Amino acid sequence: MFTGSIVAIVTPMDEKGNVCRASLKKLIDYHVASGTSAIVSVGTTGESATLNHDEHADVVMMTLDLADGRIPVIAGTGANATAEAISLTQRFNDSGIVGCLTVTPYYNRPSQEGLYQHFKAIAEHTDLPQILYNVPSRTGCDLLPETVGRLAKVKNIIGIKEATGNLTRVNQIKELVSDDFVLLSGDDASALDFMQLGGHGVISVTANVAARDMAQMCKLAAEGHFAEARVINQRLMPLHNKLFVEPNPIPVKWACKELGLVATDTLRLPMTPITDSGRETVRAALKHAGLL
Amino acid sequence: MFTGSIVAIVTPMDEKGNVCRASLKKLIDYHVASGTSAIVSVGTTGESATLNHDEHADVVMMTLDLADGRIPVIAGTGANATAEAISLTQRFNDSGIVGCLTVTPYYNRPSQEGLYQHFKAIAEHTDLPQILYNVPSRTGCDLLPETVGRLAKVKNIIGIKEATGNLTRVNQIKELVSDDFVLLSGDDASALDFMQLGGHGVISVTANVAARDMAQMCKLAAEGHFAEARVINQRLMPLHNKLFVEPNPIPVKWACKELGLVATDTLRLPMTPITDSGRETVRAALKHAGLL
Amino acid sequence: MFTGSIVAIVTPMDEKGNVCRASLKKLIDYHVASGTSAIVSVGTTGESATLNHDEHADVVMMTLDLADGRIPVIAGTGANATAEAISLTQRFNDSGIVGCLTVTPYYNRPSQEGLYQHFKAIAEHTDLPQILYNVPSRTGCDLLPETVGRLAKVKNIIGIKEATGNLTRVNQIKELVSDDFVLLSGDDASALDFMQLGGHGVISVTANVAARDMAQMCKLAAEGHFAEARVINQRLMPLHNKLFVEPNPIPVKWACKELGLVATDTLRLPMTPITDSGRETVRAALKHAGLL
Amino acid sequence: MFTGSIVAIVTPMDEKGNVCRASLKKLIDYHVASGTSAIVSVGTTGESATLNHDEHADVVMMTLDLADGRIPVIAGTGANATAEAISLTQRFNDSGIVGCLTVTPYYNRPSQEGLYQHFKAIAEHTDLPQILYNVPSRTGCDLLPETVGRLAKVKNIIGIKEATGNLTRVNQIKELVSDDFVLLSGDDASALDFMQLGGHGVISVTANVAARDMAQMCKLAAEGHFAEARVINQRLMPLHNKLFVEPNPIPVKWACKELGLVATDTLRLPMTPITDSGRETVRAALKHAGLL
Ligand SMILES: [Cl-]
Ligand SMILES: [Cl-]
Ligand SMILES: [Cl-]
Ligand SMILES: [Cl-]
Ligand SMILES: [K+]
Ligand SMILES: [K+]
Ligand SMILES: [K+]
Ligand SMILES: [K+]
Repeated sequence: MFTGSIVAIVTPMDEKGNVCRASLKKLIDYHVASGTSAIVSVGTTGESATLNHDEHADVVMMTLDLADGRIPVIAGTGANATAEAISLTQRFNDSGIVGCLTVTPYYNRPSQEGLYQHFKAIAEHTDLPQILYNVPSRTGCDLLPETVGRLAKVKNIIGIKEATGNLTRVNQIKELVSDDFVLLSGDDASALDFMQLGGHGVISVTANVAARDMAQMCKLAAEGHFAEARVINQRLMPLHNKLFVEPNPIPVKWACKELGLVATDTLRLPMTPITDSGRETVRAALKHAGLL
Repeated sequence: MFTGSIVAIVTPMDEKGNVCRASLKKLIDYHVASGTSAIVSVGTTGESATLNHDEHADVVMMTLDLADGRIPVIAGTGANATAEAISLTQRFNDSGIVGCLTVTPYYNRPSQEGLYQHFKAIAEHTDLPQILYNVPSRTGCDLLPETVGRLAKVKNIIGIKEATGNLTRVNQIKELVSDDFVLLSGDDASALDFMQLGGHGVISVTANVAARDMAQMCKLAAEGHFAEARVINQRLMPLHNKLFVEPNPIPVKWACKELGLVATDTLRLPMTPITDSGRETVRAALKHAGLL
Repeated sequence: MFTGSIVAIVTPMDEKGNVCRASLKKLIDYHVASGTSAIVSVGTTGESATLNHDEHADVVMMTLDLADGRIPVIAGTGANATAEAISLTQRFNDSGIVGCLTVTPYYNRPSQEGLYQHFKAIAEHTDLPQILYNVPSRTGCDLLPETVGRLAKVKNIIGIKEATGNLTRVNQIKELVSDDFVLLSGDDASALDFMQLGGHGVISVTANVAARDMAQMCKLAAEGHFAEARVINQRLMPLHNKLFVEPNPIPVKWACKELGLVATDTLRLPMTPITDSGRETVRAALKHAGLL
Repeated sequence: MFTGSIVAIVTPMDEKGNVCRASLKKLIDYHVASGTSAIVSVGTTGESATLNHDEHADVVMMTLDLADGRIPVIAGTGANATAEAISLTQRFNDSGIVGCLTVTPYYNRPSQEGLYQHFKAIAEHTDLPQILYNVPSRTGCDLLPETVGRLAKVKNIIGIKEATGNLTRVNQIKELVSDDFVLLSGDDASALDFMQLGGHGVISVTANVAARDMAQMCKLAAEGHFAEARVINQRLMPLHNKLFVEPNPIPVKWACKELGLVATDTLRLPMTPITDSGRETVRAALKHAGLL
């Protein structure tokens, strides 16, 4: 729902760069079988950047259909113009998605006041639960804990994807928000740490190819079995890192193809095909995880 | 014109956030009279982020119409999806613009190879001159001199707006490109330095309100009269800094409103109104520049 | 010993800038009464930088005497020349100190191999237990986990003071070292987090003025009572931050004087007296902690 | 001489790590013949870090003796304790050195006010010219232009070695100081740029092995012949970079040994011998410079 291992799912494409429905179906069955808690549809790893809003919606709706109620679906709804964020969100109103993942505006570098006004207006135009998303390395913008606390007072703003990799944020935010506000890691390599500090789960790239291990790792973590969870983490750590050897989702799409989870590893420009060195790097990491 | 003082022009809005033609006319007249070399239309300072492509196109066409041939117009054409950059570029084919200013894809953090393919594909599908645009603080990625060198070999790719503020970039780029490739500062505070090291001009925010001083400073710099230019630069430096006291273009729109150049300082969310503290800072900088 | 709240104790000085024995005695009695686990003598907060090695040794020996076996004493032994680090360490051989805190060489920015050779030679010239100390913001040098793992294989290298504030180091180092290798925070503001991740204690500036709260906080943490510990942490957090409002130990020495723990707040150049604004800032933080 | 090419000279050692007089003589003769403007003795590249003050003094006196009046000598006199900087400075009173190069206190991270008091006290207690030295990557602190301006009003404080590599500093400083205050690069890779913006010379590592080319480059720069200088700079750029492939002065000592300028490339710990990979990198850079 908004806890445990949530997959930031690739948008599998055919060689023309359009969504491949057979491959998407395969992935969703895989996550259902693997115990993945929920799917984020057309977020960062889903190539929101290169899909238009029509194409984006189509993929979300298709993911919802294919999930067929077996697994919750969260739509990516980020936009750097507030009007566009509202319009995108409105597409999914009364759709069946259980919530939205909405990133700080990118490029235009708003103030903390701008962020507040952005997310508040968005939340006001929907009944859907909103998960905030902070990823300064991609946006040029850093949603600080104090502002998270402001926004957590809005009824349908109910969690955050914290992708800074700065573990001090977990308790800075937690102390400012209510106990049911959800704290999700957006950084695979630090996600178990994030959970040990009081985080509730992760929105994961790694889970695309190691869904069963990730679900188990998060379950152990939630049970306070951190040492057991670390064993899994150590097995996956090469993948947490090397899935970013080239820009995400170049590595993870290749990985999915190699594992036979998708038909092709095709991306849209300006993402380009994985290099030979990248292939070998990712293959090694998959081997280390025992997936190959 | 791709040398000298080039204004990164505001998109003046009425209170509803729609383009104010009368204000835009006033600004264009001001720049024609003040010796500005060219206008960048719907660039960063022009709120490209919050105008849709159709609104974007309208503002460029209006700017051309109002310019009435008296000052060259460069269109902002950046997009983080290569297909979308190409598509936007096509709207301006035979429009009368003299070239395009195209930013590195934002948010998705492409590799240098991806940047190369991005910009190459765009240049391929137009006859218009292309000015590359590097601004890592906004985008999350950094177009490096090596790649600029590769791209400069494309007939159509004629220069760069270098907005890092990292002055070593000037001669790293210059040595990799031909003598006609144009090097333009995208950082007002370091732009005179940038010119002194070999740069050809500036795509300027400060020029929105200090057009004549900017024009003279850039001509003096082009003539090698750096001490003379620097005296002007010193009176402008508070403005170069404090126009970013709050996110651009909030301070510069307020300044234009205060001088009577535009009718309102309205922006679109996630930009919010200037704070009182911001007004005082900006006002003092206007006064140091001799503008109030 | 090497667990719980370890104070990075100020070197209290008279108005001439020499160690004040009465004030030192008062502090040591205070830490004995407060339940502080151990004292680091002439570390960072002890002004190792401005004491010569004779003066440094004198303070260590005086601290040892005054402690009179009631509380363990760790000597600061850092030097950026390996020969000097050995010579300093040798002063304390068979002294009564229970171990040494030895920082990465500062200024000369050694390789990971240089760090390895530095700490290994030092450890080879003593039977004293060695605590490594990483504080890149002061040294220009970052001792990475992998190198920590190398050095942990040396018999008398038994722990690390990790002052990066980067919480990911806790588990990166822990997985590479044996279960009795000690992990101590060197960053008050993140120290409870550091302990929640598996750290064993903190070498603390805050403990100079809030020794009882710090000892209790670390005890709760060690017992797994993290929520109770956080309550104390929140009470101290203003102090964790504001004790660095001006360069350490300017704030904490003023604080000690204000609390009547020391006779004067005198420092050696280039440390200078606390500013009026700094006073008011620290006073507020002490009030928030309920110490004033 | 405080303009032109100033060499940051190595302290050549025998295998025991003691100063090699015969090697030092050879280096000084080389610099006299090659047109170097002056020698910095026991600066950063001279292993000030690992020589004690008495060894430090000996090397300066030997350098003066060997120079025999044929080239000016500046002594490195930095210390992180103000009393110790003054004390070291006194050793060189009436020695024959032409001035001192004094770094911002390292490790203890003083305030700007502390820097001001530090440098003011030092200048006060000598008649020797003082050159301030800013290198935040080594020290943990940053002497800002405002404070440089304050200090430049001291009769005795005559210039700065600016080693940030941040080229905006040149004119920020220049506008705050008199026209006779000397601005010297401390970053070989950006030194020609630094000179082109108004700098007067460079305190150079590269000059240890490319003395004549460095001398000519700096004279051309001083005459405003930047294109001519830049051609030399381009052949030297691999060296400007790869002399820092491993910590300075490891690469430059190896290079001096390879050219036969010094008898051994021995250093003192925590500096360690060059790696094989480092040798190959440095050798290629020597060959690109035409030196092998
Ligand atoms: Cl996502
Ligand atoms: Cl622009
Ligand atoms: Cl300490
Ligand atoms: Cl030097
Ligand atoms: K809420
Ligand atoms: K071209
Ligand atoms: K050990
Ligand atoms: K002076």
